[PDB]
Amino acid sequence: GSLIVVGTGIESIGQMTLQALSYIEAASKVFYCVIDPATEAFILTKNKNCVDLYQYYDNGKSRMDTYTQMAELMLKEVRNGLDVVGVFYGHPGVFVNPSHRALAIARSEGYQARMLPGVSAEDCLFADLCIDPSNPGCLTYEASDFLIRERPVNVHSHLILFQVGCVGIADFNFSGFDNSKFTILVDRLEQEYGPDHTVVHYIAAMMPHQDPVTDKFTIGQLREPEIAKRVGGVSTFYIPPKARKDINTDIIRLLEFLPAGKVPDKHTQIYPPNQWEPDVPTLPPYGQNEQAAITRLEAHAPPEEYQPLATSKAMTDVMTKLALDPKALAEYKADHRAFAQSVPDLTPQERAALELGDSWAIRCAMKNMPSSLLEAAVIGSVVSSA
Amino acid sequence: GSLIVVGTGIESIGQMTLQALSYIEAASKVFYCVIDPATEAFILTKNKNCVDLYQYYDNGKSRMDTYTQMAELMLKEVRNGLDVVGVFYGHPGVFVNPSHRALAIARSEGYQARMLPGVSAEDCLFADLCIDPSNPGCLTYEASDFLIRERPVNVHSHLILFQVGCVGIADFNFSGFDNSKFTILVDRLEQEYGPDHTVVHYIAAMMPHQDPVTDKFTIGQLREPEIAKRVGGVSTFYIPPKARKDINTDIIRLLEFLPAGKVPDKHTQIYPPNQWEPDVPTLPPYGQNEQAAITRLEAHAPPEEYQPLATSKAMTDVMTKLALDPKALAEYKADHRAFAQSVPDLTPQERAALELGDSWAIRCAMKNMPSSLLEAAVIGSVVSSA
Ligand SMILES: Nc1ncnc2c1ncn2[C@@H]1O[C@H](CSCC[C@H](N)C(=O)O)[C@@H](O)[C@H]1O
Ligand SMILES: Nc1ncnc2c1ncn2[C@@H]1O[C@H](CSCC[C@H](N)C(=O)O)[C@@H](O)[C@H]1O
Ligand SMILES: [Zn+2]
Ligand SMILES: [Zn+2]
Repeated sequence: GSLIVVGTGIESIGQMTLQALSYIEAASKVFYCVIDPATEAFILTKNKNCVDLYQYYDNGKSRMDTYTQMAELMLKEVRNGLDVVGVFYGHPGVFVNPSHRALAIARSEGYQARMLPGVSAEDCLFADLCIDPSNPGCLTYEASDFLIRERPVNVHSHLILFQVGCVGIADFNFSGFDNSKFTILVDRLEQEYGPDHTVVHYIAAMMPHQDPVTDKFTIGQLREPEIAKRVGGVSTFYIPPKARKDINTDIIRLLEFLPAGKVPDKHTQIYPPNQWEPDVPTLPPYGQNEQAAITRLEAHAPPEEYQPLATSKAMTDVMTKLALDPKALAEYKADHRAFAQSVPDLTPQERAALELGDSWAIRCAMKNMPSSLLEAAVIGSVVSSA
Repeated sequence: GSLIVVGTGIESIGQMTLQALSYIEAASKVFYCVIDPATEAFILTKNKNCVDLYQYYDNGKSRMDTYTQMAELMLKEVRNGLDVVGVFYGHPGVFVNPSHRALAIARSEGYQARMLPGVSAEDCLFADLCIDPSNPGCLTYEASDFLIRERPVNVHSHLILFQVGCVGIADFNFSGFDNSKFTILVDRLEQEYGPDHTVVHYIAAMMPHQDPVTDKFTIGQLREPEIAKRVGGVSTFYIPPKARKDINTDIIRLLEFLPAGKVPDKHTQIYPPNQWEPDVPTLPPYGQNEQAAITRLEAHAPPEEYQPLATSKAMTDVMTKLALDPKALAEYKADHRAFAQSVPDLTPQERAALELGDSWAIRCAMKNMPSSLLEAAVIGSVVSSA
């Protein structure tokens, strides 16, 4: 037996990866927890043997018990010698208890266990809010865990909080959560950021035609019942930096990031600014260096050492096959020589490269195939803090 | 004109989302920065008009200049009235300057600008290391920015560092980076975590048959030239928690997470443990509560209020179409009535639901279609700290 756990992303159907889909298709048995009905419907057309894990939540039932069951249902089948696929919406290991639970148990018992990544709600937040986690660093917490364990804030970096809709709730209810302890989360955020600092209420669109909720509030507004009512089981908070941290220009020098003895402006960031953030000194989009780079584009030719793609249909076909056909990949991994020998239309260099399996060899083969004469010459909580 | 920016994920071809692929296909013009040759080859079969952005890096050329150019090339075409698709490997907004740069400029100039999320190397790290960012919180930094701005560590939460392969390098070289300031990063990590704490050197597999590098070291080992040589342009560091933070059992009480006047054990975590972490008191996989939940599965029936999927082929088809056909989605968004009227085989409830467009209506329609008589009765650095 074996367990593969895959994701579906957040927005229905379209945010599923190609490999997630091919593993769902190849499974003996599929267990899924998805919250968009069209994704569910899609999944059912792809495998004849699926079980909805959502039926294992209940009113007044500890989510922890639900997660134990979701994990055991998959493990039963793995122990029976089946190739099971677990499917969880988003990324299946981001704020999901039973995926990790089932995988760690499977691994302990000596079964093949693999998780494939997906697009998380945080990934969606980056995209819909056009923020880059690198500028100026990103800290992500579960909201109750943030409270429970008094986890430190970082006011100079992005803050993302999941499960703001179920603060201190160990439970479930089909009617939704009664987020009565929400006020405690606001207290903490006010203590850390002040009632006037920005909080974005974020809900990624689940249907392709839907708009994201990207509502800019102040933390103090979260105390108003009309505002607070809208934060539910699919709500995430984004808290922008309160201030930026100075560049340490002496560390700049030590790293020799810039020419010797030079200094950047300590207070200024790179274009673009973060829309959701209070004003920060930011470089203009088209200063001297940018104009120089743009005027230089006219003179541009590809550098000597740049090597363009130079492959064939047959090579492109086999690589595509290895990515999209789990069976063919398992065959290739079991025996590189036999598999490579069977591939149609491969050049002897392509063949040998595939035979070797080395990343260097394959990359070289795909850049060295001559093409011209010249060249040849909504309640989906799947984790709990408790 | 318009700009859509999409990702390809990390592992070749298979980690591309369905929507990324459909937007690449529909584009007038495609600009791409991908580092796996098979993904490049795949992309070229999907659109007839592509430009490789990789040719805009050069030896001794400031990456910032490269990013200015990558962004301007896309913006030129947007200004010409084209529907441009920018493609960046991974998630196109995670540690990527020019995507954000081009989008913010496009938006300022009044063009339609959208980023679609993808699978990041961090998403891959979660999956390959089976860690959950929620336990016990996740902090992500760019490595040079971590140094430059003396960003605080959090020894009780996960730490992820990108671009460990190019510390204090503003530059590029086709032969790879000369990571001479790497030692400065080690100094900081030793200062914060001690020479004996774990660091995982992580490289997600780029080819479907490749294994990830998931090498467990101590921070002190990073000083050895034989170890340090292997950290390159696609290297990420994972630093597990040094210790766990106590539950504050008085905050537990305030949130009424558990029955009144009850207490959990302050020092104990939920199963499973984190493989990469030093020993932590962890609950066993099958204690009393888990066995209770499992024996209870035998008695299990779906709760009264659980509503199984109950839709039709025609509805599933149209929802699938809206997810996978950008043109059909644009048509639907332009006019809900006319589009819904045109859809084959829709039930009048399905029709009206599609006409309304409301998430509630569509979800209700997909759970209320009766099916029985009873029921009817390698150098890819795309960001810089500078
Ligand atoms: N459409 C959506 N928009 C914003 N956040 C969402 C969301 N769906 C789920 N979430 C976040 O995820 C939490 C449930 S945990 C499930 C997360 C999912 N595995 C993922 O990859 O993101 C919610 O409480 C919320 O914080
Ligand atoms: N195969 C791989 N494995 C691990 N980390 C990787 C990787 N490819 C890229 N990275 C990380 O990404 C950095 C370049 S920034 C590009 C990141 C990409 N947009 C993404 O979504 O992840 C590298 O320095 C490294 O830290
Ligand atoms: Zn200044
Ligand atoms: Zn104890």
